[PDB]
Order: sequence, then C-alpha cells, then structure tokens
Amino acid sequence: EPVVVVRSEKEIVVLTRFEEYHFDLEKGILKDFYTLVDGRKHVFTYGNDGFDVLDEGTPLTVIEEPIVTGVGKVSEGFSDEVSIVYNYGYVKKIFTIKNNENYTFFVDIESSKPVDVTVPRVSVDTSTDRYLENYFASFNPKTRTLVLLKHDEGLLFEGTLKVNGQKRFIVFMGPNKRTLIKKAFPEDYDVLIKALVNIPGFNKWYDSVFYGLVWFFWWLKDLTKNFGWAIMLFTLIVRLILYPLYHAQCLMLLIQLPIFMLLWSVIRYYVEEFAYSGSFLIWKDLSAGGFSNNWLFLVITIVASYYTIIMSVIFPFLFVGLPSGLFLYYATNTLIQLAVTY
Repeated sequence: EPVVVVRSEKEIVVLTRFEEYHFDLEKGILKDFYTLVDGRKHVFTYGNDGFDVLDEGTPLTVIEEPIVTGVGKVSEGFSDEVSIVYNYGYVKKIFTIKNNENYTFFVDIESSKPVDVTVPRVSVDTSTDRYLENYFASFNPKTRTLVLLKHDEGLLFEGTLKVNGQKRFIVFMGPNKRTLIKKAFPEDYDVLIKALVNIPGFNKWYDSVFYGLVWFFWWLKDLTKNFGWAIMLFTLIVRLILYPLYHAQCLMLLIQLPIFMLLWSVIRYYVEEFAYSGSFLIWKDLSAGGFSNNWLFLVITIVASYYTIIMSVIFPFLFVGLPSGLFLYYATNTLIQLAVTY
C-alpha cells in the first residue's frame, strides 16, 4: 500500500497496485504504460505520444536531471502522491500521480512561451478517437484502454495541447470503466458518456443490462453498510424475487448459476477499488482467495443438512479458489434457508 519508484538506466518507473508507468529521462515522455489489474497488460507505447514539449516542430530536452518529490518519504517510494518534475528551462512539466487506484494522473505544465505538448493515443485508427467538447478521447477496443485528457480548449482543440503560462491537465489513462470516469470528471461525466458511448466497442451488450447490475450494486453500495454487508442485501432481493419459485418448488440448481456467474464477474469486474482504497469488512479483503469464511460456510453447508456433509466437500475447492464475494454469497444463501424453516 505505497507507490514504489524504481529507477533504471534508461527510464524512471512509477508503480502502484493497478498502474505501471514508465517515464523517460530525456524528453519527459511517458514511454510505456501497463495496467497490472489482471496480469501485466501493455496498453500503451510511445509513437510520439508522450507529452513532448514542442516549440512547434522542435522537441525540447531537459537541462537537468528530473527531480522526484511526493507525499511521505518511505525509503521505498511514496505514500500518497508522487511528482516527477522535468525542467526544459523555459517550460516546466510536472507529472503528479496520486494513489487513488483511479488510473488517473496529472501533467502540470508551465511555460513562458506558447509550446505544443503531444497527446497520448492508445487507439489504432482515428475512428476510435474523439475531440469532444473540452476533452480529447482515445479508445482502444483491443485493450479496452480509455485516454481522457481534459484540455479545456473545447471545440477549439487542434490535436496538440497549446500551453502558454500555467496549465494543469487531468488525464484518465487506464481501462474504460464508468465507475472510475465519474470520480475523475464528476461535473462533466454525463455529457462525456453520451459522446464516448458512440465509440466502436465501448459498450457491447452492456447498457441497461450490466450497469443495471451495477445500478443495483452501486445504488445499494452507498451507503448501505460497507462493501460486505451490502452484498448480502443483493442476496435478499434475489430471495424476495426468487423465493416464490423456491417456496412452491431441478431448476433449483440451474437458475442460480446465472446469478453466480453474474455476481462473480461483477465483484471486479468494474470494481477494483472493492479491495484497494475501499475497506476491510469483518476479517476480509473481500476479493479472495477463500478463507474460514467459506470454511465456516463448509460447516454452514453441514449445518444446513443438520438444520431443518457431501456438499461441504464440493464447496471448498470452488470457494477457496474463488473470491470471498462468492463465499459470502453462498454462506448467505443457506443462512436465509435456515431462517425460513426454523
């Protein structure tokens, strides 16, 4: 739970849990970007994308070694934010990366003369690029990476950032996740989404169906309890809706697999702050890695037989290999069964 700074001979690397940034030593460019959320995924490489500071066809080299500063001084990287300051001598550029697990960083730029700053494109063609009102969007369907750069030039944006005086730019660079876009741009989220939804491959059978699932979950996640105690309430609306099937009850096992397959891929899924910057609930992290939650749920499957043994062997292999979300789902299933008959 710190931002680790690794420095090599060709580059400076800033590593957070889900974000991996490589910055150069010469032009002040982001060389490469990897999202580490599921595996190490290479979602960006420099074409000339890297926030080069241009005096109009003329790239600039720094006049001194970059300075690293930040919040907290752990002798292994920082604690809250990290700043890599680059000095080109009439242009100063500062990259600030705060540990929000939002995939979001800040390029703070100060110039005495109008200069051009190149902008990162993750896309393949310009069909997945947009120059929307007060934002530049670039999306790669393959890696599902969204670049949102708030340039505040809106409708006048020419393809490179013009910088005269001081300017701050907020760059969302990471996966395309609607939960994260709102924290990044709360004020403009609504007008942004209408324009981004139109980009080829931004949705795909995920409109009023899946964010209807994270509709139920995000509307109930705040501020019904913490993250764990609000998983059980979803199990209760599945119980209210499906108990008329199970009170008048074969299908018992089948139709639960849709919701098991769906709540499992929903936990995270667009919910990676469900385990970082989020919270402990009871004894867990919540995105497991099973535990005595699902082992006392082993005994809980034994106590459903004992209530009003073999199935408790089938449980561990699945639920110690699966997140606590599913161990808490399964546990809560049988505990509203014993409360039904006794």
